[PDB]
Amino acid sequence: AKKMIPIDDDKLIMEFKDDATAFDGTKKARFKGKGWLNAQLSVIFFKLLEEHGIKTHFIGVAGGNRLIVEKLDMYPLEVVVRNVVAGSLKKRLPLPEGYELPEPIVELYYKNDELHDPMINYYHAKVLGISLDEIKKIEEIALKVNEILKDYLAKKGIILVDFKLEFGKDKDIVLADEISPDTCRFWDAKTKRSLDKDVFRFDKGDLIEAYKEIYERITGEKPEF
Amino acid sequence: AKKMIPIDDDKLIMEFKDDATAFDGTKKARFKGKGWLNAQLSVIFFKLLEEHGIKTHFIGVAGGNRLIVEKLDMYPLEVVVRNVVAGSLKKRLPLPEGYELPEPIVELYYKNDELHDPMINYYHAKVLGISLDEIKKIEEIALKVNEILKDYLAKKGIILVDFKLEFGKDKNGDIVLADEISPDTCRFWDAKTKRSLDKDVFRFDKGDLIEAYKEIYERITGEKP
Amino acid sequence: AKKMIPIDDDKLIMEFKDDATAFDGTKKARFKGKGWLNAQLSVIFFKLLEEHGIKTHFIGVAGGNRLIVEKLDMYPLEVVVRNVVAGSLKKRLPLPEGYELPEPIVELYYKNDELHDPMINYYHAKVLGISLDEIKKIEEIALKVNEILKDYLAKKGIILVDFKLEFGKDKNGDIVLADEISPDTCRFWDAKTKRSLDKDVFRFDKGDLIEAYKEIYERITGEKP
Amino acid sequence: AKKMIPIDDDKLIMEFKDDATAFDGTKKARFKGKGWLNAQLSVIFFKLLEEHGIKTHFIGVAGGNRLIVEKLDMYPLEVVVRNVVAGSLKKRLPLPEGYELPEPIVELYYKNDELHDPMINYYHAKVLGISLDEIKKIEEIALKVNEILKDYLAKKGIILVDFKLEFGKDKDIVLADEISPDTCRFWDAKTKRSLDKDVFRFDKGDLIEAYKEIYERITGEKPEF
Amino acid sequence: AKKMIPIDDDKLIMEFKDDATAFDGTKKARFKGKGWLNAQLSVIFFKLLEEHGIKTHFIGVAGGNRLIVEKLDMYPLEVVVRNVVAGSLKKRLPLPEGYELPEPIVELYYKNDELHDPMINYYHAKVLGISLDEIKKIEEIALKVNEILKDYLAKKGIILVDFKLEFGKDKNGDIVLADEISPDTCRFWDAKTKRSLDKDVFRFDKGDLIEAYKEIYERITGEKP
Amino acid sequence: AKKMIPIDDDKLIMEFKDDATAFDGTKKARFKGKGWLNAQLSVIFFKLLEEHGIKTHFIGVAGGNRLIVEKLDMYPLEVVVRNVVAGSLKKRLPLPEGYELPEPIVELYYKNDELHDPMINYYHAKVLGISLDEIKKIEEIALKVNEILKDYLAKKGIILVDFKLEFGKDKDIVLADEISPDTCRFWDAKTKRSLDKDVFRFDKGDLIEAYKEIYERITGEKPEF
Repeated sequence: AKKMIPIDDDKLIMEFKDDATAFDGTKKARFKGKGWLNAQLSVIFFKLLEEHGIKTHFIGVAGGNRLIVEKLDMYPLEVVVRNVVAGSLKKRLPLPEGYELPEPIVELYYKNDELHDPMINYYHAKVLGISLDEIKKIEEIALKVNEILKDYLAKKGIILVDFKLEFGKDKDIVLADEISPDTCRFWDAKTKRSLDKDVFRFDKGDLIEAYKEIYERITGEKPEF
Repeated sequence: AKKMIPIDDDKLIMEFKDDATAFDGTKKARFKGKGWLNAQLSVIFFKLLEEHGIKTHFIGVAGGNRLIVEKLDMYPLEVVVRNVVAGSLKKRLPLPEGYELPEPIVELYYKNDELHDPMINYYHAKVLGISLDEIKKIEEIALKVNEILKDYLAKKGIILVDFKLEFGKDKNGDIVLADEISPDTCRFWDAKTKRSLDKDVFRFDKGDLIEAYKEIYERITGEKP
Repeated sequence: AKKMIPIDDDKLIMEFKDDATAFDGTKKARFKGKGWLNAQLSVIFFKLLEEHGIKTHFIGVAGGNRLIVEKLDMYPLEVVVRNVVAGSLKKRLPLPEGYELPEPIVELYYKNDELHDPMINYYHAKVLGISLDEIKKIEEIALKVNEILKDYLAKKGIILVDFKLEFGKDKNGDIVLADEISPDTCRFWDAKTKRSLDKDVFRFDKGDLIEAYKEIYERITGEKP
Repeated sequence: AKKMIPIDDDKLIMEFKDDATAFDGTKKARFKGKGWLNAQLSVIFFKLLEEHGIKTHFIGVAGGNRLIVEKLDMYPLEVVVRNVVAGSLKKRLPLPEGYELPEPIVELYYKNDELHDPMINYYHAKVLGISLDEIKKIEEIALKVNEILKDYLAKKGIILVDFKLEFGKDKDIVLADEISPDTCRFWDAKTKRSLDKDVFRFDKGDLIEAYKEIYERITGEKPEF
Repeated sequence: AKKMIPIDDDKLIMEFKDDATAFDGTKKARFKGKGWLNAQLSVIFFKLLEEHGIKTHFIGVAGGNRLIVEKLDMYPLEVVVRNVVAGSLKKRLPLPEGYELPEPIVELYYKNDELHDPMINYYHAKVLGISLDEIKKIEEIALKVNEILKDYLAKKGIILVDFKLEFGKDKNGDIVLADEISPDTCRFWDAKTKRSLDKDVFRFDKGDLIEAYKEIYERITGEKP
Repeated sequence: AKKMIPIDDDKLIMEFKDDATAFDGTKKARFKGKGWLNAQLSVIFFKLLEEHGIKTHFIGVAGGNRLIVEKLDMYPLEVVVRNVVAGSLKKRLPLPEGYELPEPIVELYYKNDELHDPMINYYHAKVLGISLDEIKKIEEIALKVNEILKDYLAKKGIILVDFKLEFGKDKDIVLADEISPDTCRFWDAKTKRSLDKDVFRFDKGDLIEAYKEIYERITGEKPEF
């Protein structure tokens, strides 16, 4: 759903596609507009966070579905922040779906398609080369990012249930990858319906529909091109 | 394989049985002698650790397969310490079986038969009620225990690959090591051959269980049971 | 605007009045309903915070304008938390009115009518008897309280610009939030218009006080008093 | 009373004048010798501190009233250390003039003529770009400097009541500006009369008189040229 | 030179004698007045420190050469604080006699006549039962005491070169300064001449002991005994 | 027993000799093979530690008795780690020879032939220019190194009683000098006889004999050339 195209040593282009993928490829479809929407929600989000002094890889926009992003020495981590009990958190804690966590939970995953992204802790993280200090900073950034996204979305009747972040090191630790309904769980505050990729993962409705809603609610206008 | 029989408010009897169980009960057998051997290896281990000022629940022996143990407010934790890459750690790190970790790894499992003992971090731990301070103390005790057991077994040509501890709180608020310490709950490999001298022998039918446990016992005490 | 009536050693009555005071008494008026509204917004706030395990002095309600509150060893502090640049923070930082702070600011005031509540730091705090540990805890509680109030009001289109807390010590030695939490002690702005819905309306004659406080109440409870 | 004349990228000349200024310019005079005395007490002080491994901007002397000083990236801070209750500390704490503080007090001021140097804390300091770590180091240096100046002056019957410091960053945090009866409060130990700029601020005697005394008591000789 | 006479469980009498001892008893003499002077300088010092909230064992005076002191669980420590290079510190650092240390040095000695008071570190300290926390507190008290004694003596032209403290635990668990504080246990030099006004005068026959101690007393109290 | 021959700015040759020295030169002999054995046990040890990510000065082997070693800014420290009570530790603690320490002890010595390597603490260490942070890292490395050497030697029936380390700073803190029976105390686990330089220091047997034993027990082959 994303392709990374190198420019030079400092920067590259991140290209958002219309291809949507679930369950390791076994489920696939294409949604006209998804790429544009995802790139654009990413820009909105990265700029919002950068307003609060969050350092992000975002440099500029290169057309509707392409971002220009600074080049990074990437951590082999997928970091998940959770405000509301959903998905695999059910398999880990005795709490029903939708339960509001008293504090956000940070989970670390070793980014590794083959091991199917296994959860690790600080000891595994060290083995993979990430120091305790880096870890602590990564978690602190994530929770700072969690607070800004959650408060921002909540004012617009959107629940940030959870989301995934990636990070890398500039030549300082830097937030990377994307921030889109591909990588977050959003629920309508009133209804609790998904407005994210879960709609496609579990055929609970129209995907392009739900993503346009996010876009509409944030910008206050329908999606163009 | 263990039955807890209450006595009063301060203490209880832990009774080691000959029934052996794997894979949630779908694999079962009985090994004459296993109970006695497990109780006795536990006494040896608890007393050795208590020599180094490790607080344990062990009070005394009540016949060959029963231990008298102090009654605790138990942590809903299974704590795993790992010196050598084996088992599920292969699913978590890109490392072959038998690889010697540069430092020991500590993992936390939410003790819950239903969720099949899922792995948790400090954030999940708090949700379940365990403060960061208790966690830190639990991990430090576990690593202290890991060092005493590992050094001791290695002098006798035994590798402490990994092992599982449980803990509870006594009525001063002190954190206390509990459950058992036996070839049911540790991974021991012969140093020369790398064969298992633990429950793995029963789990995977790689030989005679009673045989491997007698070996542990023989190598430790120096006496053939 | 508040009168403290002692009951016994553990508890007292806090009574909210209709008398409103500004600029050390040189400006005064009476607003029919103000007392009832302030008592009631305080109950709402204390109970909301107590839902998140914030320890407060609130025990129960004793009629429309009286609260039953637990008796404390009070800190000679007024603690101010700030999300948005307003008031005297303009005199302290080169920032326009309405500027959104990237993080909340905590200020400490020595509670003393004579010195007209001067600002102090940790060093002054110690001189007055408050240890560095207590200070740290006070600021952490205040920031926790700031986050719960801010998120809650913002869902209802209300900006928590700033607010003042007081604290005291109960008879376990636990630090306890006290005084009141009302449009007398917070700065609330309508999110869309930025008008004041607090005492600033009375301080600077920018409208109808009873009107703005009823608004807070209406938006929160959803019921017109 | 000081003029900064640039040389190059690494260094500059600090020139001490005879012009004395109080209350933002509204009070002014000229004192023949003041510039010379101030430069010379600065040298004495900077060299004394540099004896104890305090890093200072002082490089050399360039004539009687000119110092050669290393160029710095300056903190927008005026940092005040206080041993004895005097001046505006009276407006902040319920203590009489002359009271000996049980510990020195450090106060931070935002250096800003327009806001008339307002007091800030660690949160304001961050907003202005100064990290908590820098702050902590700045305070630690100040208190180290406070101890050396206080002990040194006390042996010569002089009380270091308080004083102001400025700091900057070399290309390490470095003590800067000046250290003179313009920037410290000195009291005669026996009499409690001022031997500093307070003499000029409040017309309590002859300024050039009091400064010569400091010089005389320190060096053990009258002032030349 | 001191005899401890038990009274009861809370308190005892410390009695200062005229017998003076050096080099493990191989050098001995008697100085009429020494006991009285040592008891009295100790009272002065303990009361001065107790003015700054230093907890000491001093309860009251019981005649000219006896002190009433609170009974303690004593640390097997002699703790030495050093401002100026003298004695055995010459054997440890490449520094001439009289060199002024940039910071005070704290040394720990295992109090044991047999091993002739060997120097230990934190690791030896633990072996002997003293936790790292107690050690840290002991050193912080010692450095606080060092600063109060040093400043006080220096105003009177006396250099606190070094001195030895002992400590014990009272029955709240609070750490308490004990033994004595006298020219037997400190090194004092006249500021101008650098001659000794302490036991060094007796140790090395460099003058009249009773003479130097009377000097300390005279300079402090201002009264000739 | 070692000669340092410079190559260039990054590296040098460490040459192991057959000359053995004790008691500052007053005792000397030559042992054919000692140099070879010492170089070779050093290589074994440095490579073993470097397997665990311990940074060492070892670069390569240059013939049987010469090591190629990276050039360092050396700490003026001899750091001693002790597992078992022996030598001068007897003069510092009331414990018999051979007593197993409950935790390893780290001692610091100022490397200085003239002062005959005196013990220092953290305060002396600072005076000599070593910061508290460096010290803490040096001790942590030493204890990590202590654990790897001790466990490794214990499996082969050898007790690591104590040993000395030196460290320096690359252009990171780096383990340096040598690791040989010249710089460690080894005891046979069964007999408690020395297998180190103590054999030569106190004429308790054949030196070349004991060192060959270490070599034999480690490699599993007799010594060649």
